[PDB]
Amino acid sequence: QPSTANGGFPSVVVTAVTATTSISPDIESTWKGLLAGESGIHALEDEFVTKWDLAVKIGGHLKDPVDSHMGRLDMRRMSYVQRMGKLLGGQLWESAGSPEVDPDRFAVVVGTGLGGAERIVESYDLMNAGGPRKVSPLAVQMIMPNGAAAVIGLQLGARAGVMTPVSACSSGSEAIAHAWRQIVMGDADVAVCGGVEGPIEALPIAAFSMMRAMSTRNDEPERASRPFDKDRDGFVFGEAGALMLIETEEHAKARGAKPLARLLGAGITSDAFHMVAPAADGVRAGRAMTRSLELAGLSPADIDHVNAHGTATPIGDAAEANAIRVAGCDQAAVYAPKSALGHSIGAVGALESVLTVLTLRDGVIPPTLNYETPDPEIDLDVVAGEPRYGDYRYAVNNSFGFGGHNVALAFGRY
Amino acid sequence: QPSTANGGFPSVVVTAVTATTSISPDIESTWKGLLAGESGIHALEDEFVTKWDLAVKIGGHLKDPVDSHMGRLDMRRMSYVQRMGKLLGGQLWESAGSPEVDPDRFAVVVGTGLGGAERIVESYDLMNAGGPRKVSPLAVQMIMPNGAAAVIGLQLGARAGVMTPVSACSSGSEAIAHAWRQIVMGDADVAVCGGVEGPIEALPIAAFSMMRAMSTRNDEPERASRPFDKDRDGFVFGEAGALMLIETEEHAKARGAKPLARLLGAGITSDAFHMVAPAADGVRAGRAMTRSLELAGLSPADIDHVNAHGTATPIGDAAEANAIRVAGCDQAAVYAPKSALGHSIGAVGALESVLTVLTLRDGVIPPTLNYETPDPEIDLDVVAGEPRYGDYRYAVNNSFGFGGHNVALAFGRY
Ligand SMILES: CCCCS(=O)(=O)Nc1ccc2cnn(C)c2c1
Ligand SMILES: CCCCS(=O)(=O)Nc1ccc2cnn(C)c2c1
Ligand SMILES: CCCCS(=O)(=O)Nc1ccc2cnn(C)c2c1
Ligand SMILES: CCCCS(=O)(=O)Nc1ccc2cnn(C)c2c1
Ligand code: NA
Ligand code: NA
Repeated sequence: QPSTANGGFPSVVVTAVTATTSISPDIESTWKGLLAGESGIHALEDEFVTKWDLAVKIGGHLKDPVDSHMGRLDMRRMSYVQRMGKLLGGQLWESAGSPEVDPDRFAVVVGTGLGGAERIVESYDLMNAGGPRKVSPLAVQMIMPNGAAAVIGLQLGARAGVMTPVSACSSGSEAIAHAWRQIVMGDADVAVCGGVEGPIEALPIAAFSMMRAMSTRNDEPERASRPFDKDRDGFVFGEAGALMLIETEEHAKARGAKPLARLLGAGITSDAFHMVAPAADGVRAGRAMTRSLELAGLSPADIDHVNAHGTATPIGDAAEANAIRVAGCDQAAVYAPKSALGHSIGAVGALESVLTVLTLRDGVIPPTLNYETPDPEIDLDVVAGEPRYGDYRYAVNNSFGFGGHNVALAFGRY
Repeated sequence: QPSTANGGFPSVVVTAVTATTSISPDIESTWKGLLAGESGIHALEDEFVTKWDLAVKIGGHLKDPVDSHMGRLDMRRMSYVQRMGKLLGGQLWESAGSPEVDPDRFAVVVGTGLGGAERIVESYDLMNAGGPRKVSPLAVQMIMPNGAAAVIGLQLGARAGVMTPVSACSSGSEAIAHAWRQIVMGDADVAVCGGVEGPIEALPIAAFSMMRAMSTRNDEPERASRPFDKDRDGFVFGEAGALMLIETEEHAKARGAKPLARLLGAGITSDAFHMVAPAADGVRAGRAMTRSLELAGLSPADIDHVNAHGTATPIGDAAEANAIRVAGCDQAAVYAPKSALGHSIGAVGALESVLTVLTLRDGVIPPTLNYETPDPEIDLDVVAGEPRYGDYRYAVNNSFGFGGHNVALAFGRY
């Protein structure tokens, strides 16, 4: 039975990371800010908040808006998530040293929650106002949810597959999972993978608010996202996109790339429980963690750190606490980055995967913000107060998305 | 190096199929109609054709509309593709004998091109008319493109993963590819997989028409879709959804299920060439065919039949002819079912995969409709005139989607 530990799978390393967040457009600055206890969450200044009198008046816009980097041409030719993908793709390749790779061994896998949806409404409006010939010949390629991955694959020249998994909050982690599979099954030697997501606007707020899924602690925005805290009251939107470069250890060594961490295994399960609520017992979500360990060749006692999904909904954090216990990982040091960065849906699993890599690289876990009165019914070792420096050898990143999609990624220190 | 032929991968069989098409809601009736030379393509009767004076006035609506099976509750709770998924999921399970399987070894993988997009506009309109609290608490789960797969996973109780690949025209084949991977990597023993897609309306017609991708032969609708014909002038929409049940041969034998065919291997590559045009040289698309043979353990001389992607665009059919030659499969008997069934985007690769299974089961290939003056620059062995009965041992189904996504599925006679 093949595993990374027993050599049945090739060794796969993470060699570059990039992200744009509510704290910073630079991932190393985001990381420094997280360690300093900074939050990206603010009072929403946009006109649409007062226009609709939204119950939610907080969130984290990108520190550096994607379109401050987009000229007239890109604003014409691409949907928002495509522009974010193009921006992150070029940043990642530069960060990797702009390597010359074999396009036929190079894959792209980028998840997203929705796609180029603003272009659906625009095309609708243009046709209503001017007839069918006022729809752009570019409408299809901007609207299609595979569009961001296709843009990145075309930009970087990836000819070993361009894939787009859609699984809501787990999309960006699932993308990394499928990129790992594409390499270990022999279809590729190198892959760009992660997730992109659109911005905060009034309709997204209304849609998730009507599930009671979002915090309404508007008077103290940086205090609103409280994963595992007794007084949590839902998640906070925090915009992001994130990509990483993974490749076989042999491929990295042959080009002089220095690994930041190892990607050891990936588990994908499903709850088949409810269309938006996670299963209370945490069993299938814990099984995704277990499966990632089976493929890595690890036991639960090896897991020093869990980067929680931790959205700060009442039911979600309780389900995840059961999942971590089910997987035998409840002695691990737990971090919930949505406490500081908010929830970026289809990007967030990729962002948190990057954070897990940086935790392993630097031997430090940032504080979970707002963890002040731990929920009495949840007993996890949540890092809080200030960063915890420790000997983290292996870690699991959790993403448990709406729809019941469970993805666990097992990483190791390089 | 593992292959199906050398036992490195478990044997995987197809045990049930279901589909709704422009010819019939019953896949066996669709098959009989194809063999009889029937077309699902008709003059569009809908009011929107005259309202917009669309250049395209032809297409194939489902013979039996999905919503003639949907009551008030389903019309309230689900997007269109979710309703189609629920309908096909229940039909497939009944067709399979309603087996009791282990939910923890049971996966669902259903592709789609777009998702619950009509619910985006509706939620937009409701909020414009009544404020944020007039958005349904069900809006998120109806809109999210993973919604159809989640509905099916919840309906049938699949807890070994629920996945949604998005790759335009290749989505439904890519779903079958990923379901095969989930089984051969050991994550599941049984999987429901395929693709669903929305209906023909005015905006979809306008969007694809403005690329010049669609036929405008309105005076003879059944003659308009002409894959590989000298006088082809683009594709024709033909609505569909399709699912198949795959499982390990051992799992099928243990429950008395009779296989219809074997699923032997799957290849996924990408062009990285253009956002909507396929690469003229056909090289990466041919490589997807080759990769499916490598994983199956077949050589090109084994391939008796290719179920072409064959959309009947000028550039697409020419690129595919090069791909088939690149893969060494140009002695295979070729069928282009879009000649009769039209193009159903995210469903069509799954539909054509079902047709490939039926070709192998019954030893017959239906006639490619409208193949009357073969394009002098394309030299393939296109089945035409009447069905060709032959000794088809192995076959490849091609799907080459907008964005440059190439999926080839290798099937064998059981
Ligand atoms: C962190 C915020 C996430 C908001 S969302 O989940 O509703 N995705 C999203 C995706 C695409 C677009 C286009 N415009 N808009 C507004 C979009 C929004
Ligand atoms: C521009 C239109 C925004 C559509 S929305 O306001 O309803 N938000 C939204 C809804 C569902 C999903 C699933 N994934 N993701 C990211 C989603 C986002
Ligand atoms: C065979 C026709 C395919 C049309 S399409 O590619 O534009 N998919 C599509 C998907 C969802 C919806 C919801 N409403 N509508 C109209 C939809 C259409
Ligand atoms: C209800 C809104 C329809 C949006 S549309 O008219 O522009 N058609 C459309 C456009 C792009 C894609 C990609 N996959 N698929 C299926 C697509 C379909
Ligand atoms: Na996490
Ligand atoms: Na085909």
